[PDB]
Amino acid sequence: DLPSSFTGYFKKFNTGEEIISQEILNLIELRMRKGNIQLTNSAISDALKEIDSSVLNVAVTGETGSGKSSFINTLRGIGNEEEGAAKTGVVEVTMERHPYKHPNIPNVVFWDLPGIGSTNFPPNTYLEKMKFYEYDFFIIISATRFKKNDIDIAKAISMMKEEFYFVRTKVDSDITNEADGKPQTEKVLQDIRLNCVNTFRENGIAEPPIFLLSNKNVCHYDFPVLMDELISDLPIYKRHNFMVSLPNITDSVIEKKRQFLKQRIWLEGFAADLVNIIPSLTFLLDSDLETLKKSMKFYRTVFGVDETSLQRLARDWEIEVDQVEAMIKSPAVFKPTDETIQERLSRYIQEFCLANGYLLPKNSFLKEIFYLKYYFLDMVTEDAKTLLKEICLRN
Amino acid sequence: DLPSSFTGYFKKFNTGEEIISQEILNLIELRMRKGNIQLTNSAISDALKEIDSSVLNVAVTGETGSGKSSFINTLRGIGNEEEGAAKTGVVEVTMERHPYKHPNIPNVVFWDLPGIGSTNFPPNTYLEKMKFYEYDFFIIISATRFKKNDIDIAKAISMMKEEFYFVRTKVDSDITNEADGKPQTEKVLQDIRLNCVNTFRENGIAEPPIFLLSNKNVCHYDFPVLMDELISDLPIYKRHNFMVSLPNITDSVIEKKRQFLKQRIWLEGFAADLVNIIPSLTFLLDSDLETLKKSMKFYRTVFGVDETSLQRLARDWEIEVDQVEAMIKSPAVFKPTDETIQERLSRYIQEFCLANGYLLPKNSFLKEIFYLKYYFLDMVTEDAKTLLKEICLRN
Ligand SMILES: Nc1nc2c(ncn2[C@@H]2O[C@H](COP(=O)(O)OP(=O)(O)NP(=O)(O)O)[C@@H](O)[C@H]2O)c(=O)[nH]1
Ligand SMILES: Nc1nc2c(ncn2[C@@H]2O[C@H](COP(=O)(O)OP(=O)(O)NP(=O)(O)O)[C@@H](O)[C@H]2O)c(=O)[nH]1
Ligand SMILES: [Mg+2]
Ligand SMILES: [Mg+2]
Ligand SMILES: [Mg+2]
Ligand SMILES: [Mg+2]
Repeated sequence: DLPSSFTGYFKKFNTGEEIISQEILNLIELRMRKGNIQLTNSAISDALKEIDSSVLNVAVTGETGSGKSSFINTLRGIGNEEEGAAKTGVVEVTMERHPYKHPNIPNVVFWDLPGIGSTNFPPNTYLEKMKFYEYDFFIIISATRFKKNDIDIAKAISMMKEEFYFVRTKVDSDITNEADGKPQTEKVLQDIRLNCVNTFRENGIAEPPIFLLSNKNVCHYDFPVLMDELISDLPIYKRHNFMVSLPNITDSVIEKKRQFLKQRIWLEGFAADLVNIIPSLTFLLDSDLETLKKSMKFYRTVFGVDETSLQRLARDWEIEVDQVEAMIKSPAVFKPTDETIQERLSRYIQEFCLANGYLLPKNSFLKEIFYLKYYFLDMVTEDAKTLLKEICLRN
Repeated sequence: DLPSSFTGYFKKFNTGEEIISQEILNLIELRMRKGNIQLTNSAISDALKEIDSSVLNVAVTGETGSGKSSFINTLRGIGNEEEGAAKTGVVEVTMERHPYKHPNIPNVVFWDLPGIGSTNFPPNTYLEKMKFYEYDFFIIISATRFKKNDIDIAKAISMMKEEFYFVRTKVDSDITNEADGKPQTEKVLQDIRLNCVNTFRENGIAEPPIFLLSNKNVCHYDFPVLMDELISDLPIYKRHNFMVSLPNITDSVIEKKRQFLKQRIWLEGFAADLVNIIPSLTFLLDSDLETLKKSMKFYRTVFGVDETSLQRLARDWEIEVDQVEAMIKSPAVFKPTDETIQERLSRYIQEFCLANGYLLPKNSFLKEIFYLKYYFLDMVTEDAKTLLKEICLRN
C-alpha cells in the first residue's frame, strides 16, 4: 500500500543521510493510514516547513590572522575578493560581532567572533555580550597551537552542553616551509596534531580531536571530515539546510547533497495530492514551468554549476563560459532552441520513467513536476562531478 | 678648469639628492688639482666602490597579521604570489629571523623579525639572539595601535642611538569599513594617528611621528613620505643603493632616481680618463656594446620598465607586452631592425650633444659610452612616467 512505500524510500538512504527523523516519518505513516488526507498533507508540509525555516547560527572565535575570515568565505563558497564575503585578510577589531548569511541559503549565518584577547571586558561579560546561546555550535580556529584564551573558551562551551570544534588552518604553509629544499623523504601533520594537544594537555584535560586543514585547499586533508562531523552532531532536521550550503569538494559530498534533495522531492511530492494520471502527457503549464525554472536554478546554485559559478572555470584555463557550458548539461536546459521546452521536458520524463519506473505502486503517480525534479537533480549532480574533474587538475 | 666643473655638476642637484658627501667631493677636487691622475682616479673608484659595496640591513618587527611581510614584498616591488618574496599572509613562527634580498639590488636585505611576543626568551636575550647591531635602521609595523611590546622595543632602539620608524598598515581597510554605507560627508586618518599616540603617551613619553599607509596602495597617503624620511636619516653614501630599490610610485621618486644615477654616471665618467675626442665618430666596440646592454637592463629593472615588469601591465588591461612596449621607448632599443645598432647608437649621441652640449669645458669630453648612458637614463625615466599614468588609472 501507499503508507508502506512512503516509509521505504527513506530506508534506501543511510542513517546519517536522513532529511527527517524516524520519529516524524512514523507520524506521517500513521496519519496516512488514518485516511485523512487533510492531516497527512499538513504534517508533511509542517516537516518541510521545519526544515526550510530551520536557521543555523555558527559562531567563530579565534586569534587574529589564522584563517577564520577566509574560513567563513570558504564554506560559503565565496572568494576573498567579493564585498559580500568576509574581509579575508584584514581584521575588523570592532569588539562587535558581524553576521554573514550564505549567498544561496539565507538560513545559514556565520559569525566572526572577536578573540577574547583584545576584548575590553572580563570574560564573564565577554560571553554575555556575545549572545552565544543563539548558536547551534561553535568553531574554534587557531593558525598555530591553541592558547589558554582559546582553551578557556572551549571549556566554557563544553560546560554548557554545547558542541565545539577545533580547526587548525594554514597547514599547507607549514608543510611547504618545513619541506622546502629537503629531499623527498605526512610527518608535518602528525607533529602539529600533537603540538595542539601538548598545549591543551598542559591545562586542559581530555584534549578533543583537532582538524588540520587549509582554506586554500578545501578538497584535501581534514576539511572533508570536519564537514561530515559537523552535520552528524547537528539535529536531524537541521542537516538539510547546512548540507546544501557546503562546498562541493568531493563526489561523496555531491552525492550526499543529491540524496538529501531527493528525499525533499519525495516529501514535496507526497505533500501534494497523488494522482492516477501518468506524466508525459499533453502539455505543461507556465506556472509549473516557472516553478521548474526556480527549482533548476536552485539545484544549480547548490552544486555550484550555476551561471555565477560558471564564471570561475573561465579563469582556471582562461576559457569562456560557453566552452565550459558544453561539458555539462545544466545550462543547456532553458536555452531557446528549435529542438520548444514543452516538447523538451516531454522527452526528459519518458526516459526517466522507463529506466526508473514510477517509484510508486501501480496506478499511483507523483505530479509531473516532481519527476522532472529528480531528472534535473540527477543531471546537475553528474554535471558537478564532471566540472569537479576539470577543477581538480588545475591549482 | 676641469676641477671647477666636476665640483659644480654636484651643485645642480638638491642637498638631499647628493650621491656622495661634500667631504669626499672636496677630496676629489683636491687630488685633481694636484695633477696626479693616478690618485684622482683611485679616489673616485673608491667612492664608487663604497657606494656599490654599501650593504643595507633592515630589521622589521611587528605583531602577527599587520602587513609587514607584505611590506617587505612592497618595497622590493614583488607580488605576494612569488616564491622569492616573503610569504604574504602566512607567518613563519620559527622564532628565527629570515633575510630577503632585493631582486635587483642584492645589497639591500629586509629582515622579518619575530614579534617579541611568542619569543620563548626574556627580552634581554631577545635583542641579543636577534643581532640587531647589524642593521642600519628599524621599521616597526602594527596593524592597529602599538602595544607595550612594540613600544618597549622602540625605547630600546632609541636608547642605542639608532633610528626607528612606526608604520601603521591596512589603513585602507579602516577607511572602507568605517565609511561603508555612510554619506559622502580624511577623518579616519586623524583618528588613527591619535589612537597610536594615545597608547604611546600612556607609558612612552614623546610619541614619535607615525605613518599611516596601505600595502595595497603604495602610491597614496604616507607611503611616499616614509621613503623620503628613511633616506634622509641614512648616511649619504648609503642613499644610492636604497633609492634605486624603492617602488616607482611617483614622478618625484622616479626623477630622484634619475638624479642619483646621473651623478653616478658623472662619477664613473670621471673615474675613466677624459679625452679630447668627440663622440659619435666611427663605430662602437662589442665590449662597450655589451656594457651598454648590462647598463640598459640595469636602468630598466630599477624604473620597473624591464621585460619582467612588462608582464604586469598585461594583466592590468589584459594587453600583451608588445602593446605595452609600444608606449615606451625602452624595449625598442636592442631590437634587431633594419634601421644595425652601430648606426642607431650613432643617432642617439648626436641628438643628445646638440641639445645638452658636452657637459664639460671645450676640448674635453667623456667617453662615448657615458653620453649614451645619460640618454638611456633620460629615456627610461620618461618611459617610467608614461607607464605610471597607465598604471594609475586602473586599480
Ligand atoms: N596558506 C594559507 N594561508 C591562509 C589560510 N587561511 C588564511 N590564510 C592567509 O591569511 C590571510 C587571512 O587572514 P584571516 O583569514 O582574516 O585570519 P582569520 O583567521 O580570519 N582571523 P581574523 O578574522 O582575526 O583575521 C590571507 O592573507 C591568507 O594568505 C590557509 O588555510 N592557508
Ligand atoms: N587592506 C590591507 N590589507 C593588508 C595590508 N597589509 C597586509 N594586508 C592583509 O594581511 C595579509 C598579510 O599578512 P602579513 O603581511 O603577513 O602580516 P604581517 O604584518 O606581515 N606580519 P606577519 O609577518 O606576522 O604576518 C594579507 O592577507 C592582506 O590581505 C594593507 O596594507 N592593507
Ligand atoms: Mg573576521
Ligand atoms: Mg547544539
Ligand atoms: Mg614574516
Ligand atoms: Mg643608523
